[PDB]
Amino acid sequence: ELLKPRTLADLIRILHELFAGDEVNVEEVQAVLEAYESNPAEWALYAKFDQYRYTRNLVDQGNGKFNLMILCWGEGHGSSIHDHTDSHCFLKLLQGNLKETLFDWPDKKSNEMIKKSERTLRENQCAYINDSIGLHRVENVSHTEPAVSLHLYSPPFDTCHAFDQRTGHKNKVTMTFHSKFGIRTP
Ligand SMILES: [Fe+2]
Repeated sequence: ELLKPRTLADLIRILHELFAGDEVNVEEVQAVLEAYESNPAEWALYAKFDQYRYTRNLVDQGNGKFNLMILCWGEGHGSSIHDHTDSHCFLKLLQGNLKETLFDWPDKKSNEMIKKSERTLRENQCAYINDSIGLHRVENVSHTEPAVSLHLYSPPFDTCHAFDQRTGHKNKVTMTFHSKFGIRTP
């Protein structure tokens, strides 16, 4: 039974239930994430920005099966084109807007990676990606408004690949946490 999360803490409790088993009901998790109405006071602790790039701020370590984190995107900050390491990845906007550009997996041949589509993710929307859907780049294209997003990955992963848009060639990247549970982790 899926109920509206009343608060971020409540959402987290609900996620622990949704991931209590071995499989993941993506549409249910997405619906639950979308249903949480972003309340800045509840996540201010995790919203630690860096002037130069987006930050990843661990919120909950999950139950072995998932991780929940907050990403903070300064004006003009964006990601590489990347995959998600065989994990489910949910992205819910808590503040601002993000542009998501989708790309197909490249062929072995070196070639320009051309976008298959793009969309604007708006406050409170929850998007979902996995490797079967494709690769993506996520960017805050705003000149004036920072963005904050809530990301859920299952299983947890701490590496992915970044892709060279000009060639499709990939390089492994180890992902780091800017903070964990509200504590800066240099
Ligand atoms: Fe991503």
